[PDB]
Amino acid sequence: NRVMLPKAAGCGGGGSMIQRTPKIQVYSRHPAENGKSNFLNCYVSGFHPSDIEVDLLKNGERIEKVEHSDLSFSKDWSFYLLYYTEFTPTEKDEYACRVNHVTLSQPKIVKWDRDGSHSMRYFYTSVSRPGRGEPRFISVGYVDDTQFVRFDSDAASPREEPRAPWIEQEGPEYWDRNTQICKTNTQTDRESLRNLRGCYNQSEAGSHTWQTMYGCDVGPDGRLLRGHNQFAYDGKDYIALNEDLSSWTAADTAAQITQRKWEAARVAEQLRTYLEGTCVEWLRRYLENGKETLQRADPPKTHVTHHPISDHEATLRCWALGFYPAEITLTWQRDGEDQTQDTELVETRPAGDRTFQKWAAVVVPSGEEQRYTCHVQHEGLPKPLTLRWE
Ligand SMILES: [Cl-]
Repeated sequence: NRVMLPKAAGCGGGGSMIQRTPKIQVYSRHPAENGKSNFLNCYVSGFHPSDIEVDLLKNGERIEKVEHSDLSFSKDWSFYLLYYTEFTPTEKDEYACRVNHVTLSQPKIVKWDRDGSHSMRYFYTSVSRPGRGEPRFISVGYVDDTQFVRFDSDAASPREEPRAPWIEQEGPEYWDRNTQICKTNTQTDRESLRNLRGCYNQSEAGSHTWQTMYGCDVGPDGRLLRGHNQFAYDGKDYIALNEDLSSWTAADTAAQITQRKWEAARVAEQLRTYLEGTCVEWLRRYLENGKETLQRADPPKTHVTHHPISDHEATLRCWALGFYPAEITLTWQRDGEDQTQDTELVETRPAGDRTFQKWAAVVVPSGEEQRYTCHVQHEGLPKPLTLRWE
């Protein structure tokens, strides 16, 4: 259940804008077997700003009826989206993903090369679109790595919408209240965007991004472990509530003006009341109503593959599949010693069925594959797994 958020203050500097080009992964939900129905995924992550174009291709032809996830972002404020389609692969039918973004000068194509504690978070993204109407407002709510609501200001009838089966039982006063909070926050974000543009002497002709996150973490007993509330402008920290839930950290002079305004208005006190009360209380409720899924950890299915590169070298890839929640640690060791330097780690990616996937790769002198073991830490495993190349 949401909280009404404060407005950034109107007012030095000209600002600064972070741009991040998308990381792209194309993969199937399950290990692909010709003739068996499956899902083809294109996961784009780590990008900023949020406008992006993603197509799935089948033998170079764009696939129609591709669906995608609701816009959300990671702790560094960068965005991620999953695009996916049901399909049946063959041995020569070809699939790929084509991505365009402001950071690219031509569309980028990557082919399908088949070779305890809990948290609640709400994420908000507002993006102005000068000359093209009001800002786009999208907000999603998560319990751990399970999305349970979305609000999109561009929907035909913008409303808080259920996205997990255990939230559907909430009554109409719940949907009414949270829809109202979203609609109000839409307008608050519009004012924040206006005030921020003024603070940095920025033109009304340019697009800017205002992101908000808040939420709470609880232990196994249900007590509040900590609360969060952070804001970002154009992809960088702007102001954040400190862990004491009583003071702010402001990134620059303009944010200090917001800090002084929110101190005078006792915003931190209102957020503390929410985080210690409503937030933890509803999270505890959701965990009980969704216990069959939210409180079941799925351990990873793991295996190691061998990929020869040269005579004197080869790549070992350690795979983890079908795990929930997304938090996982994969580490390669040589004679038990972590190979921090030479390991390649991809971003953890959704399979599309609530579970997640990840791999870790290390380059090895051929003939010495046996001195290397992969080391998997996950909440669903009583203690770490170790695997060797067999
Ligand atoms: Cl993250």
